[PDB]
Amino acid sequence: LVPRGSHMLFQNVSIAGLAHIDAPHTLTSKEINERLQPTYDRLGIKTDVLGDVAGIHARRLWDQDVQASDAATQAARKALIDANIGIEKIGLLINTSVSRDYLEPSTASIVSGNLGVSDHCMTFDVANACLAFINGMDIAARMLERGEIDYALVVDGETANLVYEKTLERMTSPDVTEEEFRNELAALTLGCGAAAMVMARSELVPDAPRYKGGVTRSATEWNKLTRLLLIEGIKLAQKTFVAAKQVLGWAVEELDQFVIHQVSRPHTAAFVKSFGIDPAKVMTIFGEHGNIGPASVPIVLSKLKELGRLKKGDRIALLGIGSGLNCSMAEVVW
Amino acid sequence: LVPRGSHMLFQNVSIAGLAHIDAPHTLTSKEINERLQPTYDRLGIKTDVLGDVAGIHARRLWDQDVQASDAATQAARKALIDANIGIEKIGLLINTSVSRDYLEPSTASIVSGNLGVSDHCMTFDVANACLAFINGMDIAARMLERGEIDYALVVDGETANLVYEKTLERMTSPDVTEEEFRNELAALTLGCGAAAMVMARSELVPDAPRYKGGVTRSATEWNKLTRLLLIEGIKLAQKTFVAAKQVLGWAVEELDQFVIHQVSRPHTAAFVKSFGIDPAKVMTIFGEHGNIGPASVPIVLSKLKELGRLKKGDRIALLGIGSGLNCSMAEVVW
Ligand SMILES: C/C=C/C/C=C/CCC(=O)[C@@H](O)CC(N)=O
Ligand SMILES: C/C=C/C/C=C/CCC(=O)[C@@H](O)CC(N)=O
Ligand SMILES: [Mn+2]
Ligand SMILES: [Mn+2]
Repeated sequence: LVPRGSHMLFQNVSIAGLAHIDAPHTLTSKEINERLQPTYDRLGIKTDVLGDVAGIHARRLWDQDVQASDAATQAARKALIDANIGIEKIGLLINTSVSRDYLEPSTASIVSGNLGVSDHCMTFDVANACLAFINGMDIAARMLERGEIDYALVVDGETANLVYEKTLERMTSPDVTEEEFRNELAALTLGCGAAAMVMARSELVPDAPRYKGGVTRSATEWNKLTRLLLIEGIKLAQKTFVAAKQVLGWAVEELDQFVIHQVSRPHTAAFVKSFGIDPAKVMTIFGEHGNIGPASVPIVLSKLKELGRLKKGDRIALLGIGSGLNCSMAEVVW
Repeated sequence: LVPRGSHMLFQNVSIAGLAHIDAPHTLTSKEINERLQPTYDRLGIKTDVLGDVAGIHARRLWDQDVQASDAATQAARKALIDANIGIEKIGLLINTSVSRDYLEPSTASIVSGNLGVSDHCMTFDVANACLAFINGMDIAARMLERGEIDYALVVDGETANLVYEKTLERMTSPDVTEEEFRNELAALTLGCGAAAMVMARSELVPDAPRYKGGVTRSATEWNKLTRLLLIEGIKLAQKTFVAAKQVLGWAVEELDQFVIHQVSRPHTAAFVKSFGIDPAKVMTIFGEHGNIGPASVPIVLSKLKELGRLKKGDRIALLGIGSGLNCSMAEVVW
């Protein structure tokens, strides 16, 4: 009768499989700058904003015209192998990417057709900027917990190639203003990649990492959003941490790894300092892969898994601040 | 221990409030044809495909540059009044529209900011062509059933004005082929409008209509999709009806109303005939409002409610075939 924080946590949801795809092509910020240099000089800007300010040394792009659905499919095939299960077991496939093949059908339906899902497989896309993979995990978890399905795929493929192409053209225009030039620099922090996760009912996969679920707080009063954005983002993260304390029992010092969505080196620095987080517990791929949107979190988690340092029982915080503004925080126990 | 179909149905989820917005501006197919006539003649086509074939006599457009979020917000304000609750009670807001303000943030976050949701309100968009409102209802229902939230908004605003503007220009081009002309005619079956629903835990709203949930089947092998589309759509609907029998206990003759997504008059005729459905139990707004995408179903349900014929206990089938292909069928008991 009496609510407790722990009551809303998932007790029977696990991560059966996890995979990521690294986009193959390294575009260094050094190479990008060589092309921007004339516009940098002309504008009188001495600042290597990419390398020294945003803190990105390289990002990965696709070599070919990869669609979001292609990248998500490739990650999903790899995640199924990691879980050692066939596609026929999948009862739900959710796509969470910002990148999108078409207006219709859903990117999820395209990935599902590529994989050969059965006619029982439910599919749809969830869109929520950089936080959507966590949303997708939670939506799948609720179906798993209820027993409506036994296995789910959550997938996310991102492609920035076209954004880079268009952006580099506008920024090297003879009539580009320093303002426009600045406003467009931010696209050059984006990167390509993909991730997929197979979630399952725990009884089917004893000893797999457990997904506990988590919390969300919002500040939709700031859906218009500068230094103001960082300030409001941090304030929202503060209230979300309170919610995490109340539901997950989180105390910063008791978490073993923080898998954090990253916007830039300085944004991450400010977040980490604000909450007293130990930098050594924050794996970052931003410097060499850039910001892969909602795929960033599961790609980092996947990279942590394959590095083999995680121990059974490790408490892993998944979190990010997304446009909205929204903030989500969730826990995996390895 | 032993699964039964009824086990996955929601026992504690109700519809507290429901509203729709009719777009104000009537664009008749007569008026549209007057503009197409020269291209019709030039092409030698005697067929009034819109009125006599698709069976659309008019569609509604917005009078001004209405964004999806504006239309959804207007419907949501109306649905809150119908439920007699303030926005502060809402713990989740899902947007399900095809129409989209921006790439980011979510349309849901924009609507939520407009309405003044609290910081506890979770928000995201679900995209699944014409079936997404049903998906959103189900996602909200699972949170309500678990007790994670007490009230949810599911919203959907659609705008086709720009599609109409661009389409009418391409179809009246001196060099337009009969093929292209045909391929583009289909956009002229779309209409504008909005709908919103407040869902709630049943104990908070005794005597409100109950949402039981439903089933989905897919045929993602046909995600590429002609007469073939109608054929495959019907085959998928047949398998979904079997699932509905197995879960909801559906027999066609025992349902009181069918609220069906509509693609065209003949598509609807073929569907209704295939399943032996009584036309008198199928409210249609397509002839005067066209196809409002994923808002079509809740708009028709809302219009049924305000007409006041529904009786406590009436069994209402919600269904549609969406691109994917997907098919979803769900039940409301009034
Ligand atoms: C730590 C402060 C963070 C400020 C938030 C910035 C928004 C970030 C982005 O624009 C993308 O990286 C992801 C997103 N908005 O969902
Ligand atoms: C009865 C047969 C139906 C064929 C299906 C056609 C697809 C319909 C549409 O294209 C939109 O109206 C909605 C949608 N595709 O989700
Ligand atoms: Mn290369
Ligand atoms: Mn008018």
